[PDB]
Amino acid sequence: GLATILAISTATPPNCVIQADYPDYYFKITNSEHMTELKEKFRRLCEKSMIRKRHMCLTEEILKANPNMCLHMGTSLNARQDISLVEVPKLGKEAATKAIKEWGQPKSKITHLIFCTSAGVDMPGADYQLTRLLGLSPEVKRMMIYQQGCYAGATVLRLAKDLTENNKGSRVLIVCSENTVPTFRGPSDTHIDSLVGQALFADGAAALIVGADPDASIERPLYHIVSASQTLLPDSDGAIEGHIREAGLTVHLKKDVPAFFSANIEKSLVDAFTPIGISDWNSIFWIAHPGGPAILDQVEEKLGLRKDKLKASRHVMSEFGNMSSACVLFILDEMRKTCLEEGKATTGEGLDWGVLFGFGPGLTVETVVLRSVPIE
Amino acid sequence: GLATILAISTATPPNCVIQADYPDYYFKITNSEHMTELKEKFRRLCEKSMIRKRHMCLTEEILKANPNMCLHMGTSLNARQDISLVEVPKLGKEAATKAIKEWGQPKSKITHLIFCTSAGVDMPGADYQLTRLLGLSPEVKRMMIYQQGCYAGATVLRLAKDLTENNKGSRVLIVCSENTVPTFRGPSDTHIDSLVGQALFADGAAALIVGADPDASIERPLYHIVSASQTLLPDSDGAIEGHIREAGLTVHLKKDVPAFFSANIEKSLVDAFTPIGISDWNSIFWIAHPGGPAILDQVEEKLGLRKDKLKASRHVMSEFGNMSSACVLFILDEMRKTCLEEGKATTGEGLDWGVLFGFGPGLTVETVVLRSVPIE
Ligand SMILES: CC(C)(COP(=O)(O)OP(=O)(O)OC[C@H]1O[C@@H](n2cnc3c(N)ncnc32)[C@H](O)[C@@H]1OP(=O)(O)O)[C@@H](O)C(=O)NCCC(=O)NCCS
Ligand SMILES: CC(C)(COP(=O)(O)OP(=O)(O)OC[C@H]1O[C@@H](n2cnc3c(N)ncnc32)[C@H](O)[C@@H]1OP(=O)(O)O)[C@@H](O)C(=O)NCCC(=O)NCCS
Repeated sequence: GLATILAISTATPPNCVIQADYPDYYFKITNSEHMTELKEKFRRLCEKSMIRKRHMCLTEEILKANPNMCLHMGTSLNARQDISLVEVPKLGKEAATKAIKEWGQPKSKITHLIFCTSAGVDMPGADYQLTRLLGLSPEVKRMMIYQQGCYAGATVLRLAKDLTENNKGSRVLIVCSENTVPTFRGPSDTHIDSLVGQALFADGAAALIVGADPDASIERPLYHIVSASQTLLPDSDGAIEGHIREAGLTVHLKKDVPAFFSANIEKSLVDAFTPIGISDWNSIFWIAHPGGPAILDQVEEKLGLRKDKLKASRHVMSEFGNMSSACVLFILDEMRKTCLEEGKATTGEGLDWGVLFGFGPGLTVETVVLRSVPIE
Repeated sequence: GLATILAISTATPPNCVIQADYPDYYFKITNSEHMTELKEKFRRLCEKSMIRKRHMCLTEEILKANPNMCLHMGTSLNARQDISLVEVPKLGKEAATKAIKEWGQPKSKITHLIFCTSAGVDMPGADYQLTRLLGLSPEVKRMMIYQQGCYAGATVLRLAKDLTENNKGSRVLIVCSENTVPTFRGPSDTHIDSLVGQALFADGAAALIVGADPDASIERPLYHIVSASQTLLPDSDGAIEGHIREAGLTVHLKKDVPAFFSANIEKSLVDAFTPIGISDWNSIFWIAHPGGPAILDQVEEKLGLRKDKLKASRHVMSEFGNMSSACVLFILDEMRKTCLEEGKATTGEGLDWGVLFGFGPGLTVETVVLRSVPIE
C-alpha cells in the first residue's frame, strides 16, 4: 500500500548549447570580451562543471530582443515573466503527455496534480495552465509548489506520498518544469557566485504518475516511496539564496555549499536507514541532485562511495546540467531505463533499497527512501 | 481518526484604517484629488464593501519613503519585496506563538509546517524564516504554498488533512500571512478593477494546530476535517488574475466574478454533502471566504440561506476586510469563540456538519466539509 511511481517522462527545449563552446558564446552575447580574466575564470567553471551540454529555450535571437537580460542587473523581470510563464507549462505539458501515454490510463483517472517550478510565479499558477492545456478534470486536486528551488524534486515525492496514500483510488500527476529565463544574466567581477549559476543552470521538465495500490493488470510499478524527510543544516543560514527582483531572479551562492552538504549528509542516511537495519551506503542505489559536481564529489569522498554509485546522477548532470527540481526525476528515468536495457535484477541497479536526495536553499536536505521493483 | 483542528490564533499589524475615512486618505496620499469622479466612485466602492476597518502595516510614513508605490504603475517591486518579505513571517510568528500557547504542547512536537502567503516570494521561503524565528525542529517537514491567492485558506486545510492522517503522531502548524504591500497602488481611470482591490484588501495572519487522533487529556478538538475538494468553474478563465511585475502585484478582476461563484456553488454543495445524506444548506454551519460582499450576497440569494448563516463570515469581513487566505481561518476562530461565549451546543453554531469555502483565481472553489465538536 505504498505510493508507487507508475510512469516517468522528461522533456527539454530543442535549443542546446555545447558547454565547451559556452564561455565564448556567453562573453560575446553579453558584450564582455574585454573581461579577459573573468572569461578565463568562467572557462574554468564550465570545464570543471562536468556538463557536456545544456538545453535552454533562451536563444541568441530572444536575448537580442531583450538586451536588459544580457546586463548583470538590467531591469528585466517583466520581460522574463512574459517568456517564462508561457514556457513553464508548455514544456511541462510535453513531459506530462508522454508520462500519461506510458501509464496508459485515461487522463480522467488523474485525481491530483502537483506542479513545481522556480522559473516564474503567476496567478493562477502553472498548475491551472497545465490543467487546461492537458484537459484534466476541472475537479483535479491541485498543489502548486512555487520557488522551492533545487530540493523540490524530492519535495514533490514527499507530497505525492501523503496525497496518494491518504486517498484510496487516487492517481497523482507530478510535473516539474524549470528554465533559465529568470536567472540568465551578464557577468560581474563582484558577483562570481552569479557566474557559477551561469555555468550550471539549465532547462528541463519531468512528469510522473504516482499511486498507491497499483492494478497489476494495467499498471507497472517502477519504485515504491517508503519514507520522506526534510531537514535544515546547522549553521548554514544564507548559503544559498535566490531573490525575485526587478532584474529577475538573482542567485547567491557561498563557496562552502559543498562542504555543508557533505558534512551533514550521513546524518540523513543514519536517520532514514538505521530503522530498516541498513548501514552500508554502497548497498543501496543512489539518486543525488547534481547541484554541482563538488557536492557529488564531496559526498562520495566523505562516505566512501564506490565510484559508480553516482553514475546515473552524473550522467544526467553531464547531458542536461542543473535543471533544478527536474534533475532527480530525470535520474530516476535514466536508472530504470538503463537497468531494463542492461538486464539488471531490479529498477535500482539490482539493489532493493535506494535513497533520493534533494539539496537546496535553507540549506535544506530532502531524503526519500525508495524500494526498487524486480525486472522479470 | 480524522484530521482535527486543535488550536486557532490570529494577528494583525497595529496600524488600522477606518473605511469611512479611506477614500479621502487614499486619494490624498496618491496625489489624485483632482480625480473628483473617480474618487466618488471609490467612495461608493468603500461604502458598498461592508468593511468597517482594515489593518495595514503600510503607513503614510512608509509610503512617503517609497513614492513609486503611490503611482498606479511605478517601478516598485524591489521596495515592496524589501518590506513584505520581513513582514510576512513576522506577523505569522505572532499568530503561531499564540496558537502554540493555546495548544499547550512543546513546539518540538510540531512535525510539519505549512506556510501560505501571496504577499511576496523569496528563496528560502517564509516557511524557513518562520522555522528559525519560532525555533522549530530543523527536521520539521515544511510545505510552502506561495501565490495561490484567496482560496488558499481552504487549500492549507486540504493539505493538512492528508499530511496529518497519513503520518501517525504528526502535528501540523499552519500559518497564513497576507498583506497589502505588493498590491497597494495609486488610482487609474482605465483600471477600475484595481480600485476594487484598494477598497477590499487587508493584512492579517492566522495560525492553527492540526492533528489526527487527539489526546483527550491534553488536547481539545474544535473541528474535524471530513473531506476537501477543489474545482475550476466552467467558462471562467481570466476572471481573476494577479501578475508579479516590476510595479508589484497587479490585480485584474472581471465584473461577473460574483455571478460565476454563485451560479456554480451549489454543485460543490451537492458533490460534498449528498453522499452524507445532507441537502438542506440551512442545516449546516457556513464559513465562506469574503472575497467581496457581492459574492456572499449572491450565494445567499441563490441558495435561499437564512440571513444569519453568513454572520461570522460577514463579521470578519467587517472588522478586517479581505485578508486573502487568512479570512476563513479568522472566521473559524470567530465562530468557535462566539459559540463558546453564547453557550451553543457545538462549535458549529449548534449544528453538526459545516462547509468552508475558498474562492479565488481559476476560478477555483475549494470545498471543505467540517464536523463541529460539542461544547459541554
Ligand atoms: C562551481 C564548481 C563546478 C567549480 O568547480 P571547481 O573548479 O572544481 O572548484 P574551485 O574551488 O576550484 O572553483 C574555481 C574558481 O570558482 C570560484 N568559485 C567557486 N564557487 C564559488 C562561489 N560559490 N562563489 C564565488 N566563487 C566561487 C573559486 O573560488 C575558484 O576561483 P579562483 O580559482 O580564481 O580562486 C564547483 O565549485 C561546484 O560544483 N560548486 C557547487 C555549486 C553550487 O553551489 N550549486 C548549488 C546551486 S543552487
Ligand atoms: C466591489 C463591490 C463591493 C462593489 O459593490 P456594489 O457597489 O454593490 O456593486 P456595483 O455593481 O454597484 O459596483 C459599483 C461600481 O464599481 C464598478 N465595479 C465593480 N466591480 C468592478 C470590477 N471588477 N471591474 C470594474 N468595475 C467594477 C461597477 O461597475 C460600479 O461602477 P458604476 O456605478 O460607475 O457603473 C462588489 O461588486 C463586490 O463585492 N465584487 C466582488 C469583488 C471581487 O471580485 N473579489 C475578489 C477579489 S480577488
